[PDB]
Amino acid sequence: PKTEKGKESLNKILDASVELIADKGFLSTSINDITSKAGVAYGLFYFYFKSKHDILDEIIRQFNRNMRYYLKTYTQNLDSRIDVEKVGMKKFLEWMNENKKYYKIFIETQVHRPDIYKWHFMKLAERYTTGLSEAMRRGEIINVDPELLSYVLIGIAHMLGKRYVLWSNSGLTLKQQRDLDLIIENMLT
Amino acid sequence: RAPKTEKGKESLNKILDASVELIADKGFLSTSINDITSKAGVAYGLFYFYFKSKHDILDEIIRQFNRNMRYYLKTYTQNLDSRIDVEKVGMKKFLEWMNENKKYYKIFIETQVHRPDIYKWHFMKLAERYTTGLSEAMRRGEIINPELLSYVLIGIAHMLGKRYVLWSNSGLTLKQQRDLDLIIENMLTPR
Amino acid sequence: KESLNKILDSVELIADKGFLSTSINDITSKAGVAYGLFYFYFKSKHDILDEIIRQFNRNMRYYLKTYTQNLDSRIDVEKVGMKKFLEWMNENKKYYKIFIETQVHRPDIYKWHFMKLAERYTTGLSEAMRRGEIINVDPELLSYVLIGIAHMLGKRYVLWSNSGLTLKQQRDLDLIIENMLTPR
Amino acid sequence: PKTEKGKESLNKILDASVELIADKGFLSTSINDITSKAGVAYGLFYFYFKSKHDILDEIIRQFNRNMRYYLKTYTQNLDSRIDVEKVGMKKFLEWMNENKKYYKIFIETQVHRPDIYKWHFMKLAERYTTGLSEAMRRGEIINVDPELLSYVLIGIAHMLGKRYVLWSNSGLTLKQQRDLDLIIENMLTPR
Amino acid sequence: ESLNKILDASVELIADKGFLSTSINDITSKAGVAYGLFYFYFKSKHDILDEIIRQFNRNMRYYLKTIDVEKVGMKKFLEWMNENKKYYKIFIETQVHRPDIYKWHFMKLAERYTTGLSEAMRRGEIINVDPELLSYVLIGIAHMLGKRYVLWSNSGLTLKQQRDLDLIIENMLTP
Amino acid sequence: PKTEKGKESLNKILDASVELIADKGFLSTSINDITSKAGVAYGLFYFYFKSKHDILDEIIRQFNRNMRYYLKTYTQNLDSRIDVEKVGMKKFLEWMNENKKYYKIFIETQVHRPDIYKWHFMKLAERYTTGLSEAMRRGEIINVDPELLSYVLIGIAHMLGKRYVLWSNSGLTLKQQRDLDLIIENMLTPR
DNA sequence: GTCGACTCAAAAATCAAGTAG
DNA sequence: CTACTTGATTTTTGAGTCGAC
DNA sequence: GTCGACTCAAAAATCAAGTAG
DNA sequence: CTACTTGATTTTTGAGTCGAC
Repeated sequence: PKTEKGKESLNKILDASVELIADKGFLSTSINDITSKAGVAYGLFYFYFKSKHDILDEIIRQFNRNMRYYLKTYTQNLDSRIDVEKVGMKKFLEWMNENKKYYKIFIETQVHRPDIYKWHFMKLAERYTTGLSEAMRRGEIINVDPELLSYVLIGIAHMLGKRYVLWSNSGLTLKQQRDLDLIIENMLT
Repeated sequence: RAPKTEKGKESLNKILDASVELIADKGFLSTSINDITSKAGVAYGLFYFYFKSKHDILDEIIRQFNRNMRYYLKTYTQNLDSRIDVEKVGMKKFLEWMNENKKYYKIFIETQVHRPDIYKWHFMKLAERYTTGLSEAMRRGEIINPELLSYVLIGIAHMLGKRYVLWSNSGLTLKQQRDLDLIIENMLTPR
Repeated sequence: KESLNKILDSVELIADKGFLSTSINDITSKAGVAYGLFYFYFKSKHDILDEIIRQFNRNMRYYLKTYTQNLDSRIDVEKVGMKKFLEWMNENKKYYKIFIETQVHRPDIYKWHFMKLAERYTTGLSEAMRRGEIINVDPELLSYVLIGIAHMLGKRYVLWSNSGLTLKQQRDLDLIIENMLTPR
Repeated sequence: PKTEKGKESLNKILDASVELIADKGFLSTSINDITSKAGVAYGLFYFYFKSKHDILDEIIRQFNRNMRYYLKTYTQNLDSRIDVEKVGMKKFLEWMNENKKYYKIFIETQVHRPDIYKWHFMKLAERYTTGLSEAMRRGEIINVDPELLSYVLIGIAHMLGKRYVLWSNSGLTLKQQRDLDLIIENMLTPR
Repeated sequence: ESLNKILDASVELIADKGFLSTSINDITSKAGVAYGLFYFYFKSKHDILDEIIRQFNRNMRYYLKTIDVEKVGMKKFLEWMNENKKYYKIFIETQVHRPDIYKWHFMKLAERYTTGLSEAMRRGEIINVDPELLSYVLIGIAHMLGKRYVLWSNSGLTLKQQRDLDLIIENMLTP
Repeated sequence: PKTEKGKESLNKILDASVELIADKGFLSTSINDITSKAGVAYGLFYFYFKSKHDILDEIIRQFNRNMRYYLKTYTQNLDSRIDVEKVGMKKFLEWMNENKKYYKIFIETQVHRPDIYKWHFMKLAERYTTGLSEAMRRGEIINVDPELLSYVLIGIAHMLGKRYVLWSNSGLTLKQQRDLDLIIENMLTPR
């Protein structure tokens, strides 16, 4: 990972892996299938990665960092948490629609590496707990358990991403977009 | 698919029950039609007399589980003091039901992979029978503004069962139990 | 070669529940082998009997002829031969139980076993008879008499009851073989 | 069996079964094959019989009775056990050719109804033992385990019945009949 | 079937890409067979080339068992080369990999040419020159025209250039 | 290159590369092998050259220019195209007897850089085609296709260059030298 | 017989860290 | 009333096949 | 060579719906 | 400042191996 070319090649393999696993799955994807996509040598996969299941771990970790950083970009504004959660919900549906064909990796994760599947949620919840408890003491949001509410807010985003993002190409209507914002505002008094 | 004689209904159930325990224990792949029919104590071919494909057993396993969860939740909600108290124990007893049906979640994981259409159906039928319950509750003025509200409440139950019932294997504390009802109260009463 | 041997070990199943009640699923499951792998090694369910009875004929004729190979009087050959048969058949209870299944499922093999066994018997019997060792009778008829006695006591005292023959009973049988074959 | 018409029709089904099972085999014969030959309704078989296997149990119980009676007929005259056995053996092989059908079915039994197969030899040996043992006390035949001798004689009859009655329509030549008469004489006559 | 499935994919890939630019991974995937299945049949990657070359030498000997002769036999060689495209391309690769086979092939092609050439010189059919040289002139002409008009281009020669080639053969052989 | 001191080290690499690639082949030749032969630092090779494969491109560029100029010396000052080919052929073979190592690397090119290999024959044909078309109308050489006759002349040169130069080293005898000229003369005589 | 993951000795390409002119 | 009779409907049965890894 | 879903050609059981005695 | 130099260091290569069905 030291050299600029070194970190480039690692990203050639990783971006090749996400396309194949999202199309044919983990089982069907061979190391040859990956390196041939990346246009690199066969043994180069084993230079950057320990084994085949280790690519999924690194795929999930990037499909967490790249999401959380994207959401933190649109939530650097107003000190009020209700405003943070108002944008953080709609922009999550915007990002999931961009990475629509990339949810099939999670299905393949719950099968082959289910431990790193639990990790994505627990790490997302960890940054939704410490960041939520800040606004809690500030009396902006409800004084309850911070960890408990994190899963409630994630669970809503998860289910919406299933129905309006994955199970429908149409998405959300303007009236429903407004309706959603009040639901967030209501359970934060 | 073919329910005429009570013996046919008996044999279909011998198959369906064996499938439920086997898929839960070792998954859809590791379970063979021989495993299903041997445990059921019926002819190998008999599985095909009632089920077109091996995949079609997941369809009827989900249907039976969905209907039995819908009845379990319909039982504890028909008496309650308006919609605000309906979602109060509707969520509460779902987390109790999920610990009773802890072993049989392995099936629902497989569903998302092998038969994702009946996985999609599970939520869409539950949402269709939730929307009717919310449309006439807004008509009374008990709860705030339709279909979107159904999925939101589903996702709360879905994720809490995933974490506090499945992963933690302990449950919810008395403190956290009370905290839940407040989220329900604040989300339905216009504050 | 282990996979074919895993399949063949079939013997346990057919001897206990019988050829009919034994399925390919039963055989392949017990063997811890794929259903289809049975058909890679065997043409049909019936072909397994042929291969089992192939081993059964080999195991027997080799063991049974080891003790009769040197004795003086043919009466002593039969007295011992009978004892060594009932002894072998207790050691190979499974293989015989499968051989019994043949009379319905592969009758041509069953009929052949007895006929080929009669040929080995008649050969030696006709010989000693002409010498004056054995009663002068039809060598083929007497051959089936001793084959019948062996098969019946094998059924009753080995298969139908795991016990066997008592030392007292063994002497009684030895007397029966002697009395019958010794010319007056 | 309450009516005389009932007993009449049962025999129609029974006789066709004997004729068919003997000819084509137990597996090859269907209930339709029996009822059509019998010239009766398909379902009528089930009015008199529990299952296809249950008809074997009745065919063998008649086979045991009819053979035991025929053999009692000729063995009653002689009051010399060696002569009783000499005749009984010939008379058995005679009855065998006369009842090839019934005996051919008895062979199938060892695989389809092994319980009644074992039963026949056991019932036959029990009646044989008490007869031989009494004749041993009279000092007519050798003093050996009577049960053992019962099976020795039974096994001879059975095997000769296979080779010289089933496997070949020929039978025993006068030389072979005389030779067999000697084998039984030499074997039972004490020295 | 598996061993033959390999060779078909193996020949088609080594022809287009070349021995080095073709990996066992490329071969097995084109053949629709497991990676390890290659090593079950062939003990080495060098060994599969030996067999393709051994197969090519069989096809060459079969053709070699058959003034105007050098005119038609020239066009018949290029017609054979177009039908054996993939196999000749693998033979060109031998020059670097196993140079002994490349040298021997041309040397044996010279022997058969020379003996048949020296008989026509005596008869007065063709002009008196070195028989070893004249043969290599005809060999080189074939190898070059086949390299350009058959191997480097899928097109061909055309009846316009076909007649022009016979005019080249005639002029250099008839005085 | 910039300095005459720097350009001095570029030729130290090239004149060491030629000596190794022609001897033990491109594959067996390493950068550590080249740099050590040049008596320089490892990386210095990459300072003057893009990649290992690019050294082949420069060596063949020099090989192409050196031959184009050497043959020009003896053919530039001529009138008859038939005689241009006669001199051109003999001096081509004379050049390779001196430059054996340079042609050996051109053989390695077919396998490692077939792009520059196919370019050489395609550009050598372009020099011939232009020169032939001028002599076609002048009545010097025979009336055929210019591209066809270009490769024909190339093929005779290429083949002889392997057999009498690379494989034997013995070269052509004075009888063979004269016999060859007769072939080229006969070929291009418009009869 | 079939499979596809993982090893390993080579030798490329690339640096940080210097010195010449 | 019970005792037989009917055939079409229904359920049952493994062995053998098939394309896949 | 190894794997397991799936077809298939019969059958055995049923049972409503009757007729005989 | 630029042009050149140095060699350990980091990356790449794809054949051959490895168990396991």
